[PDB]
Amino acid sequence: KHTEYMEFLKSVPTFQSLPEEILSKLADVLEETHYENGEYIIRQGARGDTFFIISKGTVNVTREDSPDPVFLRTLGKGDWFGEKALQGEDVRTANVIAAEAVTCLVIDRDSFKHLIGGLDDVSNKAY
Ligand SMILES: Nc1nc2c(ncn2[C@@H]2O[C@@H]3COP(=O)(O)O[C@H]3[C@H]2O)c(=O)[nH]1
Ligand code: NA
Repeated sequence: KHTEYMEFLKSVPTFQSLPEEILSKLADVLEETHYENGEYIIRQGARGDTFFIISKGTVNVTREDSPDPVFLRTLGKGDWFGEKALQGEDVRTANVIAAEAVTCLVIDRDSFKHLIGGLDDVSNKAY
């Protein structure tokens, strides 16, 4: 699966410019987690320490605005989420629910901070 992960990581726009050794270290520390259509992956308001990369399926992002949660957007394979709880405060700013059978590759804070955190595309991420 290490080779499987590495060729997947090389296909994502955000991670293909990273030295191969860093991609190798990521593929060794990530965890594969699976969800079913409608399952909550992330709940707004919880405190989190994990970043997610979608390797299969799609998810729906909703968020209770200041003014009922509002449908925000859909993310699919190759997309990633969960970076906000990893920048500054550790609170999740939105819900992310599985929209079908989903597989996510999960990286914890310890790994994110050393391997992914200094990436322009993710730190300079604006919605
Ligand atoms: N707050 C917010 N999060 C979004 C949006 N679109 C996708 N997300 C993801 O939803 C995630 C919820 O967990 P995080 O707040 O850690 O990180 C968030 C983002 O990666 C959006 O328009 N607003
Ligand atoms: Na934050």
